[PDB]
Amino acid sequence: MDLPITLSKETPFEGEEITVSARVTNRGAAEAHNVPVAVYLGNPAQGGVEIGRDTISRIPVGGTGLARVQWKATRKLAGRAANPGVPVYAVVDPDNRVAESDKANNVFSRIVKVLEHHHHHH
Repeated sequence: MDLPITLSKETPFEGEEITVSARVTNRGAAEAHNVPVAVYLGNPAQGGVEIGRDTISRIPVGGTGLARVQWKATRKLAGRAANPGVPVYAVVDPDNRVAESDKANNVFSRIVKVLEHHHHHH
């Protein structure tokens, strides 16, 4: 039912640009403003990196925000194709200075597999 994360992986093909979008839910009880998004591929424990961001004009109460970001898929190694290893993670700006347990509530991520094959014969 429209997952928090939707990729433009309409045509499964490694080395294709995919649209990474994260649905941000406006909580609290008042109209929120200045709610940017920072996406980074990998784990925060090692050392993630920012790919891009987009500040929204404004998000209404009881509503949700929708950002648009593009990223180039690339992680091939000419070996072990029977496994992705390219997960996706996204985090929303801290609406409460510092709070892991809280932020850890608005966390979303899904695994995706890429098809690798070619037509034989001719």
